[PDB]
Amino acid sequence: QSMSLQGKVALVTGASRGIGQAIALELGRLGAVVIGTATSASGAEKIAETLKANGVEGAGLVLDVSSDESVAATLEHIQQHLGQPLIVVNNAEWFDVVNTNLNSLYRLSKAVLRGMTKARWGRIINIGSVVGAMGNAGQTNYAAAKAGLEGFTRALAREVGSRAITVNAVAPGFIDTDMTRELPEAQREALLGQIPLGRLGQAEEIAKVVGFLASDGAAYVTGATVPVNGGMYMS
Amino acid sequence: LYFQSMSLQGKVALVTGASRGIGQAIALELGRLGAVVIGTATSASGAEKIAETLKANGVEGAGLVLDVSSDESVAATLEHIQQHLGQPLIVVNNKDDEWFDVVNTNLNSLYRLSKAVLRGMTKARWGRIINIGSVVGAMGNAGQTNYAAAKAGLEGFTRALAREVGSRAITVNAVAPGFIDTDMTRELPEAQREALLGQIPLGRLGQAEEIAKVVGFLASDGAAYVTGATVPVNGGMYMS
Amino acid sequence: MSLQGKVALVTGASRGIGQAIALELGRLGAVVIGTATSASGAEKIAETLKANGVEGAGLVLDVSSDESVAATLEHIQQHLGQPLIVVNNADEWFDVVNTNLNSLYRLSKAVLRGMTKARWGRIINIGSVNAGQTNYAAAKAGLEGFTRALAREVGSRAITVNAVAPGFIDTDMTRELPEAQREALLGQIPLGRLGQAEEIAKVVGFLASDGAAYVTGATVPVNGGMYMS
Amino acid sequence: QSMSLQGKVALVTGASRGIGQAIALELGRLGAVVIGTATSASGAEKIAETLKANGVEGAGLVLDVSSDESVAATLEHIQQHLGQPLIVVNNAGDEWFDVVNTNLNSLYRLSKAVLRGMTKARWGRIINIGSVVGANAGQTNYAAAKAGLEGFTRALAREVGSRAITVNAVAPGFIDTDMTRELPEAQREALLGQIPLGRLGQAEEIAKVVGFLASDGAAYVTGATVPVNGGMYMS
Ligand SMILES: c1ccc(-n2nnc(-c3ccccc3OCc3ccco3)n2)cc1
Ligand SMILES: c1ccc(-n2nnc(-c3ccccc3OCc3ccco3)n2)cc1
Repeated sequence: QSMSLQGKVALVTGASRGIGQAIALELGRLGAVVIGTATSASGAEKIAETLKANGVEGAGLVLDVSSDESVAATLEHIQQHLGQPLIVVNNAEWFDVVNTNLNSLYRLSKAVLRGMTKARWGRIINIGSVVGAMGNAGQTNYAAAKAGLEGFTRALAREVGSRAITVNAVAPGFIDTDMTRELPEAQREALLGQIPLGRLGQAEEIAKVVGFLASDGAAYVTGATVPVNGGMYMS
Repeated sequence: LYFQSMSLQGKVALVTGASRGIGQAIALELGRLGAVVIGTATSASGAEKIAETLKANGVEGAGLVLDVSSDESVAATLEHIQQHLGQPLIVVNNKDDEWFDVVNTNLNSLYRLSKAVLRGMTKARWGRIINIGSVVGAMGNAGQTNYAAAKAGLEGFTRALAREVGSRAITVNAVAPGFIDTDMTRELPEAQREALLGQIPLGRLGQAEEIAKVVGFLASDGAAYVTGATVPVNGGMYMS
Repeated sequence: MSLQGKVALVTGASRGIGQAIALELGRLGAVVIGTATSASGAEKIAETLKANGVEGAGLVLDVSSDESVAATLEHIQQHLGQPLIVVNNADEWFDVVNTNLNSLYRLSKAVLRGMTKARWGRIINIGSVNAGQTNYAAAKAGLEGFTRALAREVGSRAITVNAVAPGFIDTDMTRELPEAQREALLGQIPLGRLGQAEEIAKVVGFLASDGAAYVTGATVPVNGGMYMS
Repeated sequence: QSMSLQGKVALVTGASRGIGQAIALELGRLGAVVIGTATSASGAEKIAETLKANGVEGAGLVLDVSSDESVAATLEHIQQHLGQPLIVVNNAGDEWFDVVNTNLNSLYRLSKAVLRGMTKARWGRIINIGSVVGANAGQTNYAAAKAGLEGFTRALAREVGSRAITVNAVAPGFIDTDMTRELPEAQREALLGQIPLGRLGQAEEIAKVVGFLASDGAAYVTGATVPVNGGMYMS
């Protein structure tokens, strides 16, 4: 009725598995034409099979977000064949890590903005990292990137707002993915002891939110980091 | 028999302060997602108006009189609601020195009501509590103080209540409106508007519906791993 | 001796953190009025002041009760003078937090008449130290917000309002918790130790100082790196 | 009583003017041996004159924080002559991304460098100074760097804490500096109408806080960003 993204071309990066794939399908299912990407050809192929499998119009694709060449090429390629994407979704020593992420977020976001600017409409949606038990160190990085995301996101939202382009972030919590499904029994129950709802979040649950923010309904929402974590907040 | 799947069909929502603007927009948006909807006001004139508006938009439900500050109103209102319609599981709560009294009163009320409706959500092992912030309400620096002060209370309160309740699959979330198209704003000087819109990255006021849509979202089953959160709806203008 | 000729009021100063604040203020030349909820307490405070050469007075005060507050201040004023450094350090989560802030309000309101005349003041609010996680965060949220609001409402009159947020502090309650739950918890504090009460005091003392006069509405976290929300 | 910084060697970057200089003197005044730096020889010479002038033992110095060579050289130079600095103070503050990215890398570079020394001594202070507010785009950057500082500062505090080294940030507000002191009379009163205390902050007022954090008293304070702004808070 009104959660229709019909006739809108979405771009989901890192969409071969878990959260990213869940975002891809959810966007399609809301009528989006959907371009999922991965770092490899094998990956990009897989994505397409999965789209066709669920009736979603679109295309798998190979993209290295760290490399300008890839980005410039990928977009150019996308534009000609499918159209210009207006819903763009970024999915993916603490210093190096965080520094690299935000530069990428930047690189890509910058690239896609020319297109959103012409159309005077856009959605950028940035996905946080999942919580993962690498100990004391795990707590440091999680918080560090989550801090970067929040800040970054809000800044970029301020810089584009005049052109009716929202920018928002989603901060997953302890999510049921391939990564989590094989962590030690201890670090699981310890961590569930910290989540008020007492379960992991399913990828779909992230997707749904992503889908929301994409919608026209959530058009006065910009610069915001929606926490999806069943109540476990870390700061 | 009716027997639905993807939206709020067969769920009884309660929206407080639903006669005007933001609250009414929430009421309709819930109805439109199939909710059976109980809007309330502080007066009979108000409660009657709400019902007219529901019928007008085909929404099943009832206008109702409720004083959130007074325990017995609350106890009575819920009791009434339960028997006739059912138990609500989606419940939606809608110059400086003032700031303490204002904020104190709100949270006590938020508490009172929330407590009341929880007995029901607990039996059903499912719920949604959704708390609406105040709108940016004056200019001045005093406006800045109160706005921030309630927005701070809401954020904190919301998150706390989410923590004491989460076991029972009941989300608690808040929505923080920005500068929203209202009576207050509709009659301001031609300067203080554009100055203020120079403050909002998106360059416009938020329509009530825009708040509603988010409310509606959080209500949905999709947004079931979202709890204790305060979603800012403000077109980019952030204040503390 | 940098708060010389300034009359400080420290609530809940018989033990641990509050007492540490009391002494630290005295030591910076403050005339110091410590309070407790009982006569036995108030007596003790005075002994301790004398013991450390600090001019001032122990006193009985129920912060929840307007009568006490109005009376206590009146009493203080006549005998010692008007306090301009005032330091608040005296299911369940809502009641708890609600009560605290109302008290913070009550008292703060009371002492402001005095600071306003003098066009100078310090209000310093001290934070508390599964369910434990909920309340800790809940009051800490209230304190931060409350503090900042009140700072906005008084600023014109050169009165700072600030908060201090203790972490895991070495006090009576903590010093005897199980050997396991200590090391587990120290594994969460980056600095690897508990905070001594004095460490809070030193900050309190700082904020009191004229140096920290452009610092208002702020909540200084004293927690050795362990941050929680 | 007695609580100063005697026998401790402090390093203040960008200490020729305003806030940085105020920090330099305040540290000296608390007995610190003090090494102020600037980007030029003219600057570095001036700093020394000012130290002598106020009886403070130490040295002016030339340092480009963006360039590894400078940093490695400067520290080496400092160490053999004066000693190893254990109080280190970083003073500094479309294009919001580049700006903030550059700052934090620098904060990183230097902080890393000086940590070898603090680690040997099992004691340290790192103190990071935020940028001053200037009165739209100003709002974006101010918030953006203030966000980076807060986050960065915390993270680094988490990574060094075991070694009894605090890391803290100070967030100046609208401060009376040469930069601010020549803005229009209108935009002054308008802005003071936004600061609860109704005045600008003097550099010294920052310094005093810096001095505090340096002290042994503020040793259980780490990862924190102390706001010095007379009540005007922005995000
Ligand atoms: C002024 C400024 C902030 C606040 N609060 N910020 N957070 C809270 C709060 C957080 C969790 C649970 C309850 C809370 O409010 C208790 C309260 C205190 C005064 C009135 O209501 N209160 C209250 C008054
Ligand atoms: C570690 C911890 C926090 C952060 N940041 N927190 N916020 C930001 C940030 C916010 C808005 C714009 C840019 C930001 O950082 C860019 C960056 C981070 C690292 C390298 O370059 N970064 C960076 C590294």
